[PDB]
Amino acid sequence: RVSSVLQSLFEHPLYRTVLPDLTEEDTLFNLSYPNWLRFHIGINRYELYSRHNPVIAALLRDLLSQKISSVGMKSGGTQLKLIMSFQNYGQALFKPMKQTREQETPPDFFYFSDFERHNAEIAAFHLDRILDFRRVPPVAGRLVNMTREIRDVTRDKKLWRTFFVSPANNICFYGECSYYCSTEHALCGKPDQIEGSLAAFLPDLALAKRKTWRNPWRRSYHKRKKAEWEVDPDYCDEVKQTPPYDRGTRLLDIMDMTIFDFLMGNMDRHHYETFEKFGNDTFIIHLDNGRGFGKHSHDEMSILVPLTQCCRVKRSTYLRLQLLAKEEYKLSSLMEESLLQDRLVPVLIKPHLEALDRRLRLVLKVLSDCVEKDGFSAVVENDLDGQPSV
Amino acid sequence: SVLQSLFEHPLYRTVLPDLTEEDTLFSYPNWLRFHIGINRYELYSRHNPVIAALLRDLLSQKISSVGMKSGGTQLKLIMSFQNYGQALFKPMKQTREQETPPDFFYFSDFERHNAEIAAFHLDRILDFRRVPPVAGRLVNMTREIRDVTRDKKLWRTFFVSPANNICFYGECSYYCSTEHALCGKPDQIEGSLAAFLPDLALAKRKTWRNPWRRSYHKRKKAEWEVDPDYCDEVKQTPPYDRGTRLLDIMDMTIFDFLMGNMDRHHYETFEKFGNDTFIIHLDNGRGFGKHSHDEMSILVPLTQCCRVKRSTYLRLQLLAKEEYKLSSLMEESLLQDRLVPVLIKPHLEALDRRLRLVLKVLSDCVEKDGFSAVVENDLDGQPSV
Repeated sequence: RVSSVLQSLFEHPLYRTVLPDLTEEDTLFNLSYPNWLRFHIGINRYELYSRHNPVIAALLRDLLSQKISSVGMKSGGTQLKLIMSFQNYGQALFKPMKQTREQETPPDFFYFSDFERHNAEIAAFHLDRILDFRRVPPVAGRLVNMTREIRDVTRDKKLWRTFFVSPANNICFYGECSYYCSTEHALCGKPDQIEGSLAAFLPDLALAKRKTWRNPWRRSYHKRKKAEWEVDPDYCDEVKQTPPYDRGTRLLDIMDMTIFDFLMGNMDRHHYETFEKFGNDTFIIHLDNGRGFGKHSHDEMSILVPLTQCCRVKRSTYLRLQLLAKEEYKLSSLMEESLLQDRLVPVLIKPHLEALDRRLRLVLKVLSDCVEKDGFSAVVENDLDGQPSV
Repeated sequence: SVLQSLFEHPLYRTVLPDLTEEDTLFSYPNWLRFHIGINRYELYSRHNPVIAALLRDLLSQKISSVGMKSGGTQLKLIMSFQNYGQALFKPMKQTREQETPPDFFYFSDFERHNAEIAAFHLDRILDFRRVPPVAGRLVNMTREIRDVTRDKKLWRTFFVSPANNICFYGECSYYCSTEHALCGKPDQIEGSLAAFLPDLALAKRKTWRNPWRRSYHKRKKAEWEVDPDYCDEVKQTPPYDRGTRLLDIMDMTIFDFLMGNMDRHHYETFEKFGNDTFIIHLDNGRGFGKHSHDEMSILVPLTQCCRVKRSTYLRLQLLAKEEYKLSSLMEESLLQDRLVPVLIKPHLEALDRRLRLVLKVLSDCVEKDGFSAVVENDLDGQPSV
């Protein structure tokens, strides 16, 4: 028996935050179901699943071992991403292994040429859960027999067409997308298991409209052309006076996400989604994290710029960030503790967990330098009145 | 409302680059707010309530002066309004049930106002935003045409037909005679007010020849009509191997094929921006003349060049799904003009049938040059699907 670094964290009062009382709204759905459906009705205005909730732990197990019954290909997608639909009518999104565990993105790669890797999708779910955001839909890693579980169970002529046997006698496939869907970029098992991330599926858009927002620090997905925030140091004085960003719980929720993204090095956060039925006053669904954890010896400061320009965070997430730096807690050991509960262990190589620590204290220094320029209270909003003390 | 569902889909939430001091061409009047909103990439915005309100001005603003556009194929009038902004007026030359005869050449075809209107909505549904706004309008040809002109050459052509109806024909070339007059029943004619682009004094326009321009003569075929490898060389000639230009011609040539408009002999740009802007899809009046015939000659630019934008390809596929699809989305927005029905039902169904031919021309072309070689990617950094 061993002591859990993760057990100490979830006992701490900064992780015993209670939500407001939920009315008839704030629920998305009126109301022994499958675990994927119990996850859907558990979605409310503030979070995506809530703390603990043994459904999420058991829903991650369903993604691991439920029989894959049908597979289809998201046509016209960003890169190759598959849709797995299971025996219990719930489905999931599948991103296969594109890069090895030791690899880093080349330095000369643009953010829009980067590979999407299953390690980030998985690890982002755990990192977000450890920061008590609870905004990433649950995702479990899975080894898939790419013959019986991908090719032989699809009636999609375009995904089936790309399966071949390489001169190495391995089974390969690549589908038909835009980035890295060619014979020279095929995905080959050794010889017939490929590995990938099964991301639980958010409720069908028929019964849960989702507003898609532009985020104001969206990069100029062009070379030789900088974006507005890249030239104007007072860019956020103007964004906090623009509609949806002067009323929340919104600039502060973007500061949560933009600290999330910096910790992983994910600079491809050009949009964020909301649940619409709740309005301009709900949380940000942290989706599409596939671009993180590509570089571990490099910290991308561009992502933090929203924080240096806007200069305000939530108090809840500020003290947790400070707690995630204390040696008795701290991202690194708190992350491989959870990340060991996936089948794909190690889902993050040891230098990437080490990079979480270094990037974290850069966030604390950007807040300390920024709290030492606008003063407290102007920088740190207070969402802890009526919450466990410290 | 099927049109409500379309503009919620992410393929219609494309965002622009940040606009610099350039990329801009420049309680105002609505036509002037339309001018200053013209930028490098588009001509308006997906509301932008100015555009919708500019069509109401074209419908019901008081006509203050009318002039005659000299030397045209047919009659076109210049209506200038109470607020000094003007528009181009094309009167009704064809009824709704008529089709262009089969023995007609593309260069003998009439311009009909219903096509000018429907082309604007079709273009807005393809998220192009390249056609100047146009609204349909019934004009009392006494109070709003004859009695408010100081061009005696236009006023002189008003007469009374043996049927006690009010007629006029103007003075152009070849279809401006007593036998081609436009007669109300008894004094309303109906026509299309096409909004006017900014004056060329303060907004120069370069006009380009397109390489698939037909040889506007009988017997003589054009260059691209004999060489199936015509575009192997056209993508190596100056202006067409740098854009966003070949890609913009494929946008325009898919636009034109959908309407059957085979009279696209030239296209204009705004110059102030250079070789790197959008193509203003102007004067689309030759489309929607035939609904029982799909003119494949228009598509040859697509089979020869074999490349589209991914932006417009995915929308083309979307406009084919039964939950969206051109037909119902077109009569919905064509129901918001005064001239209802501006498109007869067989013409809207042909919009669907012609679409599935374009989607077939790309799939046959995407499985022979492959993705990436055929479909350029401009959706990096745009909303996911």
